[PDB]
Amino acid sequence: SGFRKMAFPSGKVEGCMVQVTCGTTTLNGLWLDDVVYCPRHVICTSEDMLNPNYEDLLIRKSNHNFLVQAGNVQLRVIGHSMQNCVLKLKVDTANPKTPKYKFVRIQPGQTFSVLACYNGSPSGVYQCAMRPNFTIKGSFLNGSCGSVGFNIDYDCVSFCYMHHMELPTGVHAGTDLEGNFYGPFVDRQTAQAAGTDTTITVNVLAWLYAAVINGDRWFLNRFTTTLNDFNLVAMKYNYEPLTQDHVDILGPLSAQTGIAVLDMCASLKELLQNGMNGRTILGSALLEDEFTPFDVVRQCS
Amino acid sequence: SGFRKMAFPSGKVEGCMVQVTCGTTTLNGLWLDDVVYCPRHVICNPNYEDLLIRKSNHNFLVQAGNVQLRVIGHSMQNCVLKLKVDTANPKTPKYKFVRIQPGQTFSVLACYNGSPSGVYQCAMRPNFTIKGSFLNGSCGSVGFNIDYDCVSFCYMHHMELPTGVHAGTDLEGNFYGPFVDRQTAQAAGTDTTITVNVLAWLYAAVINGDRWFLNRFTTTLNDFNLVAMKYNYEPLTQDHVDILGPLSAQTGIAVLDMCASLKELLQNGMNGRTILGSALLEDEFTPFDVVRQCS
Ligand SMILES: COc1ccncc1C(=O)N1CCN(c2ccc(Cl)c(Cl)c2)[C@H](C(=O)NCc2cccs2)C1
Ligand SMILES: COc1ccncc1C(=O)N1CCN(c2ccc(Cl)c(Cl)c2)[C@H](C(=O)NCc2cccs2)C1
Repeated sequence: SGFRKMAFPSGKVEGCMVQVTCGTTTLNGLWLDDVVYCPRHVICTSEDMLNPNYEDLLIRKSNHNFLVQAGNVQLRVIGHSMQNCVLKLKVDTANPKTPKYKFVRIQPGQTFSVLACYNGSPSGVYQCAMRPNFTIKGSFLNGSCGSVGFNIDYDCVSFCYMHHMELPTGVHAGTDLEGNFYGPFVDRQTAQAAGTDTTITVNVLAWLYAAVINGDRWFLNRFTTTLNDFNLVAMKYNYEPLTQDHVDILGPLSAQTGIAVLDMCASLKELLQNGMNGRTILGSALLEDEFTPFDVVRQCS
Repeated sequence: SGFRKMAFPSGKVEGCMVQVTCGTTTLNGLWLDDVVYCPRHVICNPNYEDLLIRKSNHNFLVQAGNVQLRVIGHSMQNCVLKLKVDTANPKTPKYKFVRIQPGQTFSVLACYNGSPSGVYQCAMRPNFTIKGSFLNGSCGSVGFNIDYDCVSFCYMHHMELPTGVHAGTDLEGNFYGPFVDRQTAQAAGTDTTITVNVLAWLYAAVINGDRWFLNRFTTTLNDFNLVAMKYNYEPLTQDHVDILGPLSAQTGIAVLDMCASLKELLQNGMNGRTILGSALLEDEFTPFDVVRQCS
């Protein structure tokens, strides 16, 4: 029993975090093979934040403009390049702690564990989802950039996020490991801000099935719905439209509990219209949406 | 900005987890030096002295991944088993064996077949249980804290209670709470909410932009304690007030002034608004954890 926001063990990734300095700016890098990855806004300056021209900035730069330290061991840079908004630093030594890894680009709604570092040392790990508006509600302080979020299937780490910036609203944003931003965000000084978000519908359902497994049923009602009847209501409460692809994905929880997707959809519809009447679900007074169906099966039975 | 249920990096502890088989029972062990620690209910109206006397070193199969470890001795300390092995753990960190107090948090690395599954954050509830997440074969899983380089082990998972909360020992084998590793009626005793952690959580909201609950009122320490009991809260002491000072100085909100914000919420609710993405008060954040995670 029990249901927690659970993150993956961070050990595999701890051995990859190093300190990257360019001039007076420091942030974190990710040491994978003989290459170190970090956000390109490290090569910025005061004078340039408003519209930096990143090709020039890097052309005026030598491998010696980058100080990489892996713990106490200083690393020697032997090349420098930029892929979109990520910098690629070749070092003289490949990391023997390089785990089996992948570079995945996730979809809005998927989740990942985040190992936040400052000065290349880990502080902690926690669980996030990529919002529909491509932000994440993380916990980041000055100099956490280069920190990565990630997932693990057995022995293989799939990297899916790199921390780049904090917005006026206090949520965060970044790139995949190719340098492509999640969302309409750009590493320079503009007025960009977060656009109105929705609730991830399949995730609440994924969370509702988790509640049943753990004894939470007061919200179960005897009714069923159509997908459209359900979809009508969900829009009206700023929920994401639900698809048959989501329904198919939700099946395995359906078979285990014996509750039809649409039949559990009739309960979620009732909750949106009558509230929780004070009651909690899974120790929570809100409808959570940062759990994917996979995460529940992962944590549950 | 932002405030998350944040756990310690698990790497230092991942290097200590092994798979322990005793007859037909498997669970996790914690490999430290040439010694492995695990719950003694692995050897199962019992008699653990008798049972262990009837047990030989080969009755325990310890495997660190594929590296099987050879047991060369076995002893029992309270409710934890100590198996001396032929090999010390080279990934043995600088560590401690501590025992926490009700209210104190710790990170939980849940393991199955000696492999870690995930990491999350816990509080020791007043009734010495923990609201964790454990499935079959997670026993032996550990909780802990970390101060820079030293692992402070403070919990070992043993059992799950009828209510779906959990219970275990310190690393000396003493159970947290009135729980015992045998088939009895033990169950969770009425639980109370940890006020200083709620208050510490309120300072976190200000730091992170949630401020609507700040009011012009104040209370006495006693006045507040009176009301808090009436809502099944723990009494607050001057030590808790002292404990909260550094967050008070940081935010510029008096402890006793923040008690007036919390006093309002207990009797009037959040009237629907959220605090730190939560429609309830959160009491599993300590003053330290906030400082550790915040500016
Ligand atoms: C208190 O600092 C933080 C809090 C939470 N998460 C991260 C940080 C953090 O490390 N930060 C330091 C680097 N900086 C930066 C600088 C240049 C670029 Cl080009 C970019 Cl993209 C990011 C973060 C930023 O957004 N700065 C303001 C912006 C600049 C450009 C777009 S917005 C702030
Ligand atoms: C689904 O299984 C779990 C779910 C969540 N957390 C843990 C487990 C888990 O691994 N479990 C397997 C071992 N077992 C056990 C057996 C003997 C002893 Cl003597 C003790 Cl102490 C514990 C756990 C138990 O409580 N079993 C019932 C009890 C026996 C004695 C007191 S209560 C259940």
